[PDB]
Amino acid sequence: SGFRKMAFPSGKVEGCMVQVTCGTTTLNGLWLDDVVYCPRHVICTSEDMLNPNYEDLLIRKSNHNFLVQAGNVQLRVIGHSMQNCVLKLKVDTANPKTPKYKFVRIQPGQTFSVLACYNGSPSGVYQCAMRPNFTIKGSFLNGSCGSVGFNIDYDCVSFCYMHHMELPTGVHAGTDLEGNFYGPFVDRQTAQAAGTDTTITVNVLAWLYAAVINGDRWFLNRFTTTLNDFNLVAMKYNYEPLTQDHVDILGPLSAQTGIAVLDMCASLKELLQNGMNGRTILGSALLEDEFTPFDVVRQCSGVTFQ
Amino acid sequence: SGFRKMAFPSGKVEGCMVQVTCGTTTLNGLWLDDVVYCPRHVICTSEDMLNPNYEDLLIRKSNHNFLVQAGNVQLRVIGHSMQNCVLKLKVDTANPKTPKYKFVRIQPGQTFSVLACYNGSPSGVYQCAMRPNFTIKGSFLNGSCGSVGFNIDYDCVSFCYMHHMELPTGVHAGTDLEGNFYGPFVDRQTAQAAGTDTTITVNVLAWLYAAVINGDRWFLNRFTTTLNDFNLVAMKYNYEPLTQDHVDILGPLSAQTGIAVLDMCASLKELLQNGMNGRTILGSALLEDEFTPFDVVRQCSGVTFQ
Ligand SMILES: *[C@@](O)(c1nc(-c2ccccc2)cs1)[C@H](C[C@@H]1CCNC1=O)NC(=O)[C@@H]1Cc2ccccc2CN1C(=O)[C@@H](NC(=O)C(F)(F)F)C(C)(C)C
Ligand SMILES: *[C@@](O)(c1nc(-c2ccccc2)cs1)[C@H](C[C@@H]1CCNC1=O)NC(=O)[C@@H]1Cc2ccccc2CN1C(=O)[C@@H](NC(=O)C(F)(F)F)C(C)(C)C
Repeated sequence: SGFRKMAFPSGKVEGCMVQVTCGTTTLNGLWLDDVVYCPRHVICTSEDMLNPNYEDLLIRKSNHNFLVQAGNVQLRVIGHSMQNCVLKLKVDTANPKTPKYKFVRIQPGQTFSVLACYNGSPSGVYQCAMRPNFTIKGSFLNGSCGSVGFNIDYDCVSFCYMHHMELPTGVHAGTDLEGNFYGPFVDRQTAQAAGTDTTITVNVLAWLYAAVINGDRWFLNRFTTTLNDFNLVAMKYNYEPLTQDHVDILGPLSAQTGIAVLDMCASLKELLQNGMNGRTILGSALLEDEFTPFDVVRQCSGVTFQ
Repeated sequence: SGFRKMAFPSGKVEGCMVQVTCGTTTLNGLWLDDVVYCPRHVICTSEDMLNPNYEDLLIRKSNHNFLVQAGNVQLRVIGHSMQNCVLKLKVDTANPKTPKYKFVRIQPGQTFSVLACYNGSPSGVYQCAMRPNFTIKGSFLNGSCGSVGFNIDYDCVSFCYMHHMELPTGVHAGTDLEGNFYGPFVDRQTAQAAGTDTTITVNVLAWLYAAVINGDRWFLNRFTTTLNDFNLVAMKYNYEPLTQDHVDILGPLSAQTGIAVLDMCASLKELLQNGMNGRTILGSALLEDEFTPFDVVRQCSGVTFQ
């Protein structure tokens, strides 16, 4: 029993974190085999924020202008290249702690664990979601750039995020591990801001299923809804449209609980229209949207990782 | 910016988790140097739940009745002893991944990270608090016994919890790493239940300070209170008494924000009497009590671990 915002065990990622310095600028890098991946703005100074020409800044650098430190060991850089908004630094030593890994680009609504790091050293781990507006509500300070987000499947670390920017509302923007930003964001100091965000409907439904699995039914009702009528209500409350693909993805949770997906949609419709009336669900007074259907199955079934 | 329920990086603990089997019973153990620590009920069957005599059950076992598996390597047990509610199994191999560590017994209101494990394999990590009633609101299923809770300081893992039991309300009971239960709980199937719980006042105040550090002041007011008058209100709302020691512990957060502790108490008094009026604090519609003053300083200052 119980239901927590649970992150993946972080050890496999901790063994990959290093510190990268170019001049007076320092941030984190990810060391896999003989390559260190880091944000390309490591080559910027405070004077290179408004419109850096990264190609022109980088051509002026040599391999020896990059210092990479793994724990208390210096790794010599023997090559470098820029890919989108990341820099790949070839080093003289393959990381002996490299896990089985992949790079993946996630869709909005998917969750991942963040290992927040400073100066190449891990500080903490937490779970979060790619918002529909392609920001993440992270917890990051100066020097966290290059911290990564990931999921683990069996024994394989799937890296999905590398941290770059904080936006004016205090939320965060970053890239996949190939250096492509999520959303419209750029690595320059422009007036860019988070767009309007929405609530991740399929995830709210997954979490209502979690609540039923854990023994709570107070919020259910005797009604059903059509998918189209539900989405008319969802739109009014700034919820993402629920697609037939989402309904299919909720199939396993529906089967385990005996509550049809559209019946759970009718429960959610009533919670949106009426509120919770002083009650809580899984310890929250708000409808939680940072658990995916897979996250619920994983945590209610005790899945482990090799 | 941002503020998340952040756990410690778990790698140092992952390297210590093993599987212990006695007969058909399996659970997790913690392997440090040449000793494996696990719950003593590994020696119980389903028929030994109502009132096991652990001394009589254990004297009937030999070292070879215990199977310890680290990954896919068997560790031979060469001695055993019972200490309180834990069993210490001496094994033929010292764990080469043993971190710097301590055992500590925590006070109610202190937080820690849990590495939930099944069959010796880590599944996830989350943060939680020792409640005033000496339960934890964990997320644990059959087979999670022997999972541990911990804090990290510099390079030292301080283990503070080992999981044993689930109570009827779905909360959890366990021991320190010397095998002494927190609270009045026992490792037998009796009618024991969680006592009435209270909210951890000093932690709510710490989290209001976190909210101010991150740029939100909506809930402040122009009033102050005496400590005694605040505690009269706290008692009515089922909050723990605030002591002068707690006021002292909040000193650093008070100094950083310029808000006197008793002024923050007057803010909290008004939030208890009036509610939030549809507003949120750090993304929550409830007053959060599972961050300590140290947790706030750690997360707002970017402390890392060696
Ligand atoms: C990340 O740790 C690091 N950034 C640097 C850096 C910054 C400027 C020049 C050279 C090197 C070294 S470490 C940091 C994390 C961020 C700070 C506060 N919380 C965070 O999550 N990232 C930045 O400071 C980025 C990097 C960057 C690249 C190119 C141009 C400008 C910047 C500044 N920056 C920002 O996040 C700024 N945000 C914006 O400009 C935005 F809103 F996105 F448009 C700001 C205003 C410094 C937070
Ligand atoms: C823990 O993973 C494991 N328990 C065993 C075990 C159980 C009985 C006999 C032999 C071995 C192997 S692994 C498990 C975790 C717990 C289950 C559900 N969620 C959880 O967190 N712990 C138990 O099942 C404990 C162990 C125990 C020891 C001695 C006597 C009885 C038990 C049963 N037990 C309980 O937690 C029970 N709870 C109570 O009896 C209580 F409410 F505390 F009084 C129950 C009813 C099985 C959950």
